[PDB]
Amino acid sequence: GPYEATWESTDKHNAAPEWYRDAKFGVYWHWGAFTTAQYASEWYPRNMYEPDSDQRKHHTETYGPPEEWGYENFIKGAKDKKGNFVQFKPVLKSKGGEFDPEAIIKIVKGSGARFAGPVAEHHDGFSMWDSKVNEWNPVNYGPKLDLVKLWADLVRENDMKLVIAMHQAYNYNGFFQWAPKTNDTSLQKLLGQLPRDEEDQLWFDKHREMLDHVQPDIIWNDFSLDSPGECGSFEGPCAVDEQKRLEFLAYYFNRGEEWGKEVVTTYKHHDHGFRNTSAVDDWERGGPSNLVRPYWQTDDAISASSWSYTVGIKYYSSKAMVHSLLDRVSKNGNMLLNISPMANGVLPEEQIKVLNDIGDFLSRYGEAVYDTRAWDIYGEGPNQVEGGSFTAPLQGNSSDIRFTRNKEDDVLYVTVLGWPEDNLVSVKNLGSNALVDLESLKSVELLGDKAGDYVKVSEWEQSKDALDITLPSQPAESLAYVLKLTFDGGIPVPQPERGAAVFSKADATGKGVALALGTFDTVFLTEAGLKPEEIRSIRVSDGTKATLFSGFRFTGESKELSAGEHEVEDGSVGSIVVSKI
Ligand SMILES: *[C@@H]1O[C@H](CO)[C@@H](O[C@@H]2O[C@H](CO)[C@@H](O[C@@H]3O[C@H](CO[C@H]4O[C@H](CO)[C@@H](O)[C@H](O)[C@@H]4O)[C@@H](O)[C@H](O[C@H]4O[C@H](CO)[C@@H](O)[C@H](O)[C@@H]4O[C@H]4O[C@H](CO)[C@@H](O)[C@H](O)[C@@H]4O[C@H]4O[C@H](CO)[C@@H](O)[C@H](O)[C@@H]4O)[C@@H]3O)[C@H](O)[C@H]2NC(C)=O)[C@H](O)[C@H]1NC(C)=O
Ligand SMILES: *[C@@H]1O[C@H](CO)[C@@H](O[C@@H]2O[C@H](CO)[C@@H](O[C@@H]3O[C@H](CO)[C@@H](O)[C@H](O[C@H]4O[C@H](CO)[C@@H](O)[C@H](O)[C@@H]4O[C@H]4O[C@H](CO)[C@@H](O)[C@H](O)[C@@H]4O[C@H]4O[C@H](CO)[C@@H](O)[C@H](O)[C@@H]4O)[C@@H]3O)[C@H](O)[C@H]2NC(C)=O)[C@H](O)[C@H]1NC(C)=O
Ligand SMILES: *[C@@H]1O[C@H](CO)[C@@H](O)[C@H](O)[C@H]1NC(C)=O
Ligand SMILES: *[C@@H]1O[C@H](CO)[C@@H](O)[C@H](O)[C@H]1NC(C)=O
Ligand code: NA
Repeated sequence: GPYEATWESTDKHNAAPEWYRDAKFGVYWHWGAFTTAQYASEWYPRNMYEPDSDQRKHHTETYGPPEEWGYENFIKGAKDKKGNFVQFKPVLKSKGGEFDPEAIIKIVKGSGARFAGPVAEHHDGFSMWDSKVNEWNPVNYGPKLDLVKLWADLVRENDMKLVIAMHQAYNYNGFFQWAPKTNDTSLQKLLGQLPRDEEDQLWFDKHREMLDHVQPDIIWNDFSLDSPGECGSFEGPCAVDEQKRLEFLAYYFNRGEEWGKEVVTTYKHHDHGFRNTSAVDDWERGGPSNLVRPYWQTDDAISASSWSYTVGIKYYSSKAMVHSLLDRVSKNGNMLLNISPMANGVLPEEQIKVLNDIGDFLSRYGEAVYDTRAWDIYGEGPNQVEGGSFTAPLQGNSSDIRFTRNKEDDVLYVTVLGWPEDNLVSVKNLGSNALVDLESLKSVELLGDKAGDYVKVSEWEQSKDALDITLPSQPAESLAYVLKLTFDGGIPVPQPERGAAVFSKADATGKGVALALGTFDTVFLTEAGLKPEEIRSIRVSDGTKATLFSGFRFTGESKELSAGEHEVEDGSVGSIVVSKI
């Protein structure tokens, strides 16, 4: 194929194709031999060995000292301290068991997911397809099933794109640091104890074999691709050999071409292992606090605990999952939601309810979500994501709105995260302070009880503070409500309270992009719809300054502009920093 194992060659791959930007919502599942103990988290295989840990205590009391009853026993099977046989060994419903993958995929489809799939290999060294390069797999041991193939075939049968999650870098970069050393070369492969060159080759060989086996539309990667300092006390680079990363990218992108498919690979945002030229950044739980470009995604989980099922696990609400999805989508990302089947393969009813409720929202209000794109301002209101460390998912109310818009850029969806008791929705960024002319606002409609229903909104006034919209009779109850605002000739460009707006014509008219406080490089401005060479004017808000750079990313000649309107020379700007005075 055309791709070579170099950064320059693989940079040319289109990171986020249109189908992926259209998709918005997907589902995957942390289910595997790491679930067998149903204790603590999916990191149980690592922590069962940790000195003085609660997981080691539990393991020692339940199974045996981890030096005698090692993690491999969950895969190969062994009796616990009370004499019960323990093994990851799901039994198909068609064979009289409880594992019903077909039912689970129907539930996932019903949730409105447009991409779905398994964790194919976590950190624990267990490849869940029929693997020749890794004997530690569920065809050789346990259920005698190619779980990844089973899932993939069902995902395709149900008209969803296939995502496969792979976490096999941390396996040999410290996950198993507390496991006993072994001279058994098979056990070394499970526990990441092979020579590092062999481990680096195996990282690639696992990817290669898996992706040829099931032809994934998305390959999702966890950390330790190149994330120095992130592997705790283990002495090592917290990384995969650079050559092997490049060989993976070229191999996958070449197979995509061969298959006639636009494929995607993701990596953790903070990780340096891939580049945002050809791979999609995957943000930490909660996502970014702001609207980020280029297109990105984030993972989340129903569980209020672990990513893998544990006894006593608690869950978040349907409302929080839906409001979180809206928030991510408004900020120019997708949300990949993790679910957590029990070790026997059963999906708990609380999780099914959440998925049903998300699907009930998306089947009704999908117009405001699927196939849309971010506006230049993601939303308004008091309830926000802080970013950084996660605590609990976003839950908004009638005070909060999130924006999305259509591809034609003449329809703005205003989604309010609760029913206003005062029957009023006030959109600040469409008020007069926002310097917005509403002459072109042709209609305002409330989306109704079923998709394709619209209830006309008759009364609205534009104040200084906001477009003040009076709502009609409340439709059937839902977790959020959607207003559809149709303009002729395009949505107006708002002036942020503190911020700026750039324009393609010299007098603050034409195509434009609103900017918050922050840093906006050539990629940002281009994706937002105005290549910076085409900027010919800028309006800087009161209390704000803008610094223009000739360079792509805040280098080169610079110029500072205070509050007001300014003309810009064609081709003079590459990037912009917008700051509070
Ligand atoms: C996708 O991946 C790519 C590749 O990894 C990512 O690209 C990286 O992006 C980084 C963030 O933009 C960028 O880093 C910036 O580089 C600037 C240029 O650096 C080079 O030139 C300077 C000058 O010769 C050298 O000193 C420097 O060593 C480099 O060689 C730096 O100037 C940037 O530093 C400033 O910003 C950071 C915040 O990011 C601050 O911590 C830092 O203190 C600097 O602060 C000033 O400028 C910023 C404007 O960015 C202001 O916000 C801030 O208030 C500071 O203001 C003072 O100075 C400015 C003049 O600079 C002045 O006008 C102002 O009034 C203040 O006095 C920063 O380090 C990487 O270079 C870039 N890497 C590559 C390979 O391209 C990309 O982000 C990824 N995309 C996404 C979406 O994640
Ligand atoms: C005090 O403050 C100062 C100033 O802030 C600190 O200095 C900074 O220190 C950084 C860390 O050393 C330094 O970054 C390094 O810069 C070099 C030169 O550009 C760069 O090569 C380094 O990148 C490698 O190493 C990091 C791990 O730190 C990896 O994440 C990265 O992938 C690179 O790994 C490659 O090189 C390694 C050898 O260095 C190999 O071991 C590794 O396998 C890998 O090799 C492959 O890739 C190569 C291409 O990347 C390829 O050629 C090769 O063949 C292989 O394929 C790292 O970024 C900053 O430059 C430095 N800043 C300044 C201004 O000096 C200092 O740390 C502070 N002190 C303390 C105590 O904190
Ligand atoms: C593993 O092999 C090495 C190399 O021969 C040897 O030094 C070590 O003692 C062996 N481990 C055990 C537990 O015997
Ligand atoms: C919505 O949330 C905000 C922020 O917590 C709060 O100020 C407001 O009173 C809430 N509205 C209702 C109706 O509870
Ligand atoms: Na690209």
